Amino acid sequence: WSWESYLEEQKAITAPVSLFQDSQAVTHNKNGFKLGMKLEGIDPQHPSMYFILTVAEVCGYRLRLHFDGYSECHDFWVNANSPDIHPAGWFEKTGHKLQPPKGYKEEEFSWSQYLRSTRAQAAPKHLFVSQSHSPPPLGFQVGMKLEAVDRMNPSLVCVASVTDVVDSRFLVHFDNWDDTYDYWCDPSSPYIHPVGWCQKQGKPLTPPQDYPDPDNFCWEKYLEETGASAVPTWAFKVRPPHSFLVNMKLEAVDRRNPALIRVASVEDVEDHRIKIHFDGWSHGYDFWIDADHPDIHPAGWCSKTGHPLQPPL
Ligand SMILES: O=C(c1cncc(Br)c1)N1CCC(N2CCCC2)CC1
Repeated sequence: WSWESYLEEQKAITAPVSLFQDSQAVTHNKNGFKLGMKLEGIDPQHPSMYFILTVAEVCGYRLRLHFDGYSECHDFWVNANSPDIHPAGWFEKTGHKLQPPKGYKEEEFSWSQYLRSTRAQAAPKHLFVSQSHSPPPLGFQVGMKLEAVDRMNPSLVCVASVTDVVDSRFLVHFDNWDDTYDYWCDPSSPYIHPVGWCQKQGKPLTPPQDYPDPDNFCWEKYLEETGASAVPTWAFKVRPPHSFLVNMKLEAVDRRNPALIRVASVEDVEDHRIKIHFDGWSHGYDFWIDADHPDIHPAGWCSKTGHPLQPPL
C-alpha cells in the first residue's frame, strides 16, 4: 500500500505540506524520548493541571505517557514536539502546582527523592520545545480578563480569565466553572475576544457561574470588584482562515483509538476548523478539528517518521 497508487486510482490530491504549521509537518526531528523516562505534563482532561508522567511507549515521532501511580487506562499520546510536557523540576521553577503520584501528599514530593525510590531517569531538558524560556504572548497577563467561546458549548461566549502563561501560549479559564472547560491558546486564537465584544456585536454574554442577575451583568463593575484588568484590545490578532479544501487527503490520529494514524479526507471546511473523514470507514466516525491541532499531518508524515499508517478499510 502506497499513497502514490492510491491517489492515482482515486483521482485525489493530498493537502500540501505548506497548508500545515511547521510543527504539524516536521519529520526530520529525531525522537529522543526513551522508555521509562519521567517528566511533567498537563492532563488532557484537566488542561490546567500538571502530573508526574512516565514514557510507556514510543512510536515514530510520538510517545505514550502514563500517570505514575494511576491506572494504565488513562495513558495518552503526544508528539515529541508537544508544548504540553515539561522537564522534571519545571513546575517549581515557573509557579505551577504539581499533583503527586497516587498515594503521595503535595507536601511530600521531591523529584530527587522520587528518582531514588524508582531508580528512574528524568527526561533530559533539551528534548522539550517548551520550558517557559521563550517570549510570552504580548499583552496577556495572568489575572487579566476577556470574552471566550465555550468550546464545549460553542454557541456561547463567556466571561473568562487568563490563569496561566507558558512560553508563547496562555490558558483561558471560565470564571467559576470547572477547569474541564479551560483551553490553551495564543494571541491569534479565533475563540477569544476583548472585554466588550459581545456588546458591540449584539451577542449575548454568558456571565460567571452563579452570578446574580445574568442579563444585567456589568463588565466595568465586575472588574472593579475582582481587582482585575481586561486584556487590552491591541493584544488580539486576526488569524487568517486555513487553506484546506474539501476532498484533500492527509493523515490523522484516530480519536477512538489514539495509537493509530489513518488515511483521511477533508469532508467539510470552516474558517478555522476542518471535518475529518477516515477513508472507507463509516461517516459516523467523522469529527471536526481545528486546523492547527497537533494531531493532523500531511501525507507521508507516518512514513518519514516511522509510525505505521492505517490504509483505508
Ligand atoms: O451545559 C451547559 C449548557 C446548557 N444548556 C445550553 C447550553 Br448552549 C449549554 N452549560 C452552560 C455553559 C457552561 N460553560 C460556560 C463557560 C464554560 C462552561 C457549561 C454548562
